[PDB]
Amino acid sequence: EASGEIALCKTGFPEDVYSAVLPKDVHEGQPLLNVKFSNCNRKRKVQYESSEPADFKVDEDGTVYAVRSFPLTAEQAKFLIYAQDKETQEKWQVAVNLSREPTLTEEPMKEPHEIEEIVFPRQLAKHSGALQRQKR
Repeated sequence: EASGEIALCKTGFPEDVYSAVLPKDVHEGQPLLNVKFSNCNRKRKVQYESSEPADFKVDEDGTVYAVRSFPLTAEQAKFLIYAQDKETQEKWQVAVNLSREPTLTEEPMKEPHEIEEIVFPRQLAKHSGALQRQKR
């Protein structure tokens, strides 16, 4: 942009945390959360692991599924999804927090996606493939 900071690739999580919203009403088959695992190099199947009270499924693609809404009531539920690349002998850890995010702010600056899919819908793209019609 116009500041100059770093330029090295960072495979793994960005040392941050993700937040998934749940009905907190004991509803099972809850939505699926997706972590932003930074990719790089070529081919790197790593191992994943979950640790949430309810039922969760970490997919090698970097997606931990949220199932069962327990406890999720008097407080919030939080767990850590561990990652480990056997190729680069590296490992990462991202904290996902299941909590209610009743935010009214409707003006995203540089981070529209936020594992919420609540405000600012995402279904308005007619263009699907490449059509040649610029002329004639």
